[PDB]
Amino acid sequence: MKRVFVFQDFKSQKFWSIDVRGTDVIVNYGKLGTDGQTQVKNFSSAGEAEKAAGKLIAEKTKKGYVETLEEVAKEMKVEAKKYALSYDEAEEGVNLMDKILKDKKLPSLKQITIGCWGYEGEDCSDIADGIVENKEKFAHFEGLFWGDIDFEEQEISWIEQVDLSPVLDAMPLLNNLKIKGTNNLSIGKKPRPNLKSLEIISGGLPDSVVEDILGSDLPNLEKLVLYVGVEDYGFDGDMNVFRPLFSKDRFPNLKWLGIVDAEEQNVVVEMFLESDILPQLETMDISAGVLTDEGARLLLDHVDKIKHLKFINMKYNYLSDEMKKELQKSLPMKIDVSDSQEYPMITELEH
Amino acid sequence: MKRVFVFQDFKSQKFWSIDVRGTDVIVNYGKLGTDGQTQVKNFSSAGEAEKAAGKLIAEKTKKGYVETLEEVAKEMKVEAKKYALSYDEAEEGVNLMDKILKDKKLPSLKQITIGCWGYEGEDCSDIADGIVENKEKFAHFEGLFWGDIDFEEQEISWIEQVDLSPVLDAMPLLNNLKIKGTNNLSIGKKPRPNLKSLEIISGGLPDSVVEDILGSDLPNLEKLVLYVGVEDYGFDGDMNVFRPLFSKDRFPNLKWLGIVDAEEQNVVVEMFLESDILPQLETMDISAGVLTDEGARLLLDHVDKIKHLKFINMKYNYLSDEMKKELQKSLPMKIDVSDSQEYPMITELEH
Repeated sequence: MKRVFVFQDFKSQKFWSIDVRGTDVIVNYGKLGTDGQTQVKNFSSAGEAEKAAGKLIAEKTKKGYVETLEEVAKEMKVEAKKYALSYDEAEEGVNLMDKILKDKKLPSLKQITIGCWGYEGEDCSDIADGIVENKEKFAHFEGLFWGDIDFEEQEISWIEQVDLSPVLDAMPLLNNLKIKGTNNLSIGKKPRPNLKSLEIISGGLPDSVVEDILGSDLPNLEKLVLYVGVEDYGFDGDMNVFRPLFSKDRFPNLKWLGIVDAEEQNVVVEMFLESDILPQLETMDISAGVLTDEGARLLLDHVDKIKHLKFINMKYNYLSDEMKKELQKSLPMKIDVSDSQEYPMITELEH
Repeated sequence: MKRVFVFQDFKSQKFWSIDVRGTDVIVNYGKLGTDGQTQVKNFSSAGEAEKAAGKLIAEKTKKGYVETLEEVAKEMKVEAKKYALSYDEAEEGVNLMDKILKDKKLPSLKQITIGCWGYEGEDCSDIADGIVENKEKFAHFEGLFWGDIDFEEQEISWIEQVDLSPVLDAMPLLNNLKIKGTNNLSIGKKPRPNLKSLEIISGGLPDSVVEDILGSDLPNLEKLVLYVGVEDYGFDGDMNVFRPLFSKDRFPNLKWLGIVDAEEQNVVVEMFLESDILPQLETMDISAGVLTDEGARLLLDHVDKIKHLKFINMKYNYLSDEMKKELQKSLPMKIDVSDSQEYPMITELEH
C-alpha cells in the first residue's frame, strides 16, 4: 500500500511516496501539484524490499516529512514562494514589488520569501513601503523570510534593511518570522502575540534589534534564534544585552532558545544554566560559534539542569574529540556536535 | 589605482576590482560583461584602508582570481554556460538539445555544462546523439561538465549515462572533462592526447570505467580524479583495479592524482607511496573517504617520499585531532584536513 509523505517550509513544497510491490520498491517524488518522478528498485526478495522501504521511510520522517493521506496530498498546492529580482530584470527596469503584486498565486501562498531587491545599493524601502501600501494583499501570510540574500549576491554585512515594524503590522497573521541582514534593521516595540517563531540571521547583531525584542511583547513565542555575529559587522561587544531574554516571565511559551554564532559562545552556556527559563525549554541552541571544551564542560558539570532537554544544538563548534565522546556518552538526549572545527577561532558566518 | 581581477570556471564567469581612494576602499564586482555592483567602505585612515585592501586582494587571488588588465576584463564575455531542462519546460514539451542547438551564444562559449535532461527516467541518449549529429557546433568546446545533476533533482546513483565516447570524439578540442553519474557510462578506449583534466564523480565507480581509462592513451593528462563510491551503488569492491593508474609511464605529465571517496581510503595512501608516479606529482588527493589515523600514519612514516608535494588534500576524513596536529606540524607543505568526521564510518557522497 502506497504511503504518501509531504515536506513544506519556506523553500520546499514537495511530496514523496513509497510502495512495495513484490520485490520492487516504487518511489514517486516531486513538487506538490505535479506528477513528479518515479524510481523503481528491485530487490532479491520481498523481505529485503520491505526492509529497504522501512529505512527510506524512517529517513524521510526524520527529515521532517509528514505522512499524509494520498487524496489530500494529491490536491495540495505550493504555498510558499520566493520573489527575487535578477540582474537582468533590473537592467530591464523590472520592479520587484511589481513582480510580487502581480503574481496571481499570491493569494494562495501562506509563506513568502523576499530575496534580492536591487543592484544599486538601495535599501529595501520600496518593498517595505509597497507592502504597507497594500496590506490587503499580504494580510493573509503566515510566514515571512525577509532578506534571503546569498553570499554570492552580497555578503550579509552589506544587506541594507529598513524599519520593518510597518511591514509586520500589515501581516497580522504571521507566526513565523525570519530575517537575514541587520544593517539599519528594526522591528519596533509593540505587542505581537501572533509571532510563534523569530529568527534573525546577522553578521553582527546591533543592540537596537535586541531592544526591539525586549520592548515587544511576544507571549506566544515558541522559538527565538538570534545570530550574534562580530563587532566588525554590527555587534556592539556587550553580551549582557541578551541576558534579559532568558526569562520565563518574558517568554512563557518558549521551547527553543538560541543565541548563536558568537565569539563568546561559552558565555551563552552560562546564561542558559543560570536562567529560570531553562526548565521549560526543549531545545538549547548554542551553535555556529566558538564553543570550546570549557563551554561543554559546564553542561557536564550540570547534567541535572539540562537532562530534561530534548535537543542541544552545538552544530559548528571547537570541541575536542575527547570532549565530544564524553558529551555523547554523558548526555542522555539528542545532541549535534557536528562540524567541529580545528582548535584564530572564528564564528560560522565569519567564513 | 584600480586593480581588476577575474575568475572563470564551469560555473563562475566574473570580475572583482578594487581601488583605494583616500580612506575609502571601493569594490566593484559582477558577471563578466556587466557593470556589476559597487561597495564602498570607509576607514579611519589611509593606512587602514590600504591594509584592508591588501587582505581582500590576497584573499581573492588565493581563491583563484587572476589579476587582469582593466581594458581586457572590460571586454571579456561569459564563456561558460549550463543547459538544463526544468520540470516546467518538460511539461511544455521542450527538448533540451533544442535549447542548446538554439542558443546563439553557443559559438562563443568555451565551456559547457549538461544538466538535467528529462523527468521520465530517460538516459541522456538524445543529448549524446544530438551532439554527435552536430559535431560542427560543438567542435570548439574546451571544457565539458556532463551530468551536473544535484541531489534534489535525483541522487547520483540514479543518473543514467550512455556511451560518451562518440561525444568526446565530436569535441577534439576538449581539455577539461568532468562527468557526474556513472550508471552505464563509458568513454571508450581511444587515444585522447587532447585531455588535460579528467574527473569522474560517482556513487560507485564501475570497473568498466576504469578499464576505459586504462585502455585509453592520455599522455598529456595533468589531473585525474576518480570517485570510488561504494559497492551498493556501482563499485565492484576490488581496489586493485586502480593500481595500474599509478604509473609514470602511463601518465608522464600527471600532476594531480586522486582516488577519492572510498571506504578503503587508507589503501590509496599505500598506492601513492609505493608508486613510481609519486615523485612527479604536485598533488596527492585522498579526500572524501574514510581516511583514518592509520592512513595518515603512513604519510608521517614516509615524509621522505612526499616532502616534494605541493598539496595533500584530505578534505573530509576521520582523523583524530591529535593526528591532525601531528600532520600539521610534521608536514612541510599545504594540506587540507578539514571536514573531519566523528570517528559506521561512511564516504562523503554517502551522506
